[PDB]
Amino acid sequence: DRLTNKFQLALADAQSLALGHDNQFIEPLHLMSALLNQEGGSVSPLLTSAGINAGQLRTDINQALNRLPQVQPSQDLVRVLNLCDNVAQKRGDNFISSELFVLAALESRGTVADILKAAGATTANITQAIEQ
Repeated sequence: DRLTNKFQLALADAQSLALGHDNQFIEPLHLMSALLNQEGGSVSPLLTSAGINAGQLRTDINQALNRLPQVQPSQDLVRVLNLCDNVAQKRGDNFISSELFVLAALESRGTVADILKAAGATTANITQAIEQ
């Protein structure tokens, strides 16, 4: 799609994570976990730059993943990805990058947004990190 190759690869990993954890749906949480674990990925350094502890974030995200029902993208994920698209359009980006997911997730309510807020993420410090 309009997604960067790195973002597409993280999505594939998110699917593997959902499968490996016996979850029926790939949730924004799965995508986030994948992005946090992506060597050379943009998400971890973006968070560190925004003043958010990426290490503790993956722990809280893993805790949330551990709470999901066990038994394929969820509508939650489709929704957040749609906002990523809109955000890329508003910022004038040619493609949808991983950093936008952090911003879109923060503005999409639900568990991931709650975790990000508690971790110190705000539309302001994430947007600043993105522009930087």
